[PDB]
Amino acid sequence: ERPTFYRQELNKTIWEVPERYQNLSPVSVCAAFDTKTGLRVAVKKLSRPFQSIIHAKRTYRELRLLKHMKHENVIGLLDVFTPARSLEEFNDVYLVTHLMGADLNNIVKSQKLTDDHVQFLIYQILRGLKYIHSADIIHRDLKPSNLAVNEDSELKILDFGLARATRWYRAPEIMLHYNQTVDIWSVGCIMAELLTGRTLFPGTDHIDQLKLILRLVGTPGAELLKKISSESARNYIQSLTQMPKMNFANVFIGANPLAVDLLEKMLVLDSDKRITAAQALAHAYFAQYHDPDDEPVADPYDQSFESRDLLIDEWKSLTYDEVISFVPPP
Ligand SMILES: Cc1ccc(C(=O)Nc2ccon2)cc1-c1cnc2c(c1)[nH]c(=O)n2C(C)(C)C
Repeated sequence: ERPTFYRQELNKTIWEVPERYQNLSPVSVCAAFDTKTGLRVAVKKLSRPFQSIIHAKRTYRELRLLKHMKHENVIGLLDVFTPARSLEEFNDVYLVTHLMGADLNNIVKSQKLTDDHVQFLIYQILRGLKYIHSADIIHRDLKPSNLAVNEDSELKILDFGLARATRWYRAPEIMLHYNQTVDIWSVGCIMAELLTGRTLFPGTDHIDQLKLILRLVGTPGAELLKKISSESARNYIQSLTQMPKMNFANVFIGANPLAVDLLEKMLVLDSDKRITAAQALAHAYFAQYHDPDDEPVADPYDQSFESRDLLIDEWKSLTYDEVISFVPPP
C-alpha cells in the first residue's frame, strides 16, 4: 500500500522519499541506496512539474518515455513515486533508475581510448539507439553528458526524446526535414572524440558550427542543395567559400581503418544517405560484438499526445494515472 516518507533538504530543495531509499547524495538528481533490492539507484525530483503547460506536458512526456523503454543500453524506470495520496495534492514526481555512476564526459577525461573500448562504447550507443528508433523516437540531443557509464564501461542512454547553449553534437540539419539519423551524426561526433581526444566541431555559434562541419565533409553538391527549401540555409552553405572535403584517413590517421570507414558513413551531410543504427550495428567495425539475435527492437510507442494542446490539470491527471498504474520491472 502506502510507505513511510521522510523529508530531507538537499540542493536547497526539500526531498521527500520512501524510507527504502537511503543515503541520498546529489550528483535535480540524487544518488541513493535502495534497501529493498540492494541496488544503487539514481533518483530524480522533477522541478516544478506543473508550473506551466510546457512543464506539465514535459512532465507527462518524460514519464511516458521511461515507462516504455526496457533495454539494457536504455535508461528505464525502476520506480516512480509521489508523497501525495490524492490527485489534488499531487505536485511532486520522483523518478528512480539505475545508477551507473558517471557520464561519458567524466570517464573519458578528454583522453584517447583504445580501439576496443571505442568499439564497446559506440556499440552500446547504436544498440540502444536501434531500440529507441524502433519505437519511432528520436533522441535529438545525443551527447556525452546524457550517456551514463559505470566502471564496467557499460552504458545507458538518457534524456532521449525530451528536447523539442553549445550544440557540438547536433546534426547539421537540425541547425539550419530530418529523420532519426540526426542521432547517428551525434554518434559520429562522439566516436571521433573518443578516438582522438578532442571535440570534432568546437563551434562558437551556429554559423561557426556550420563552418567547422563543412570544412571536414566539404561543401555540398547540387543533389543535396536541391533538397533545402530555406533560402537562408542555402545561403550560409554556399556563401561559405568553397571547401574541399577532407580525407578522413588523414583526419583520423592512426585509427582503425574500419573505424574511419564507419565515421565516413556516419558523418554524411545528406541525412537521406546517412547510415542508420541497425546498418551501423552490421558494420565490420563491430565484428567482435555484433549479434543480430541480441539487438532487439521495441514495442510501438503511443506518441499521439504530442500533437495535443491540453490544459495543465489535464496533463497533471494523465501524469497521475501513469504514476498509479506503474508496475516495477523484473
Ligand atoms: C534519475 C533519472 C531520471 C530520468 C532520466 C531520464 O533519462 N529522463 C528521460 C529519459 C527520456 O526522457 N526523459 C535520467 C535519470 C538519470 C540521470 N542521471 C543519471 C542516471 C539517471 N543514472 C546515472 O548514472 N546518472 C548520472 C551518473 C548521474 C549521469
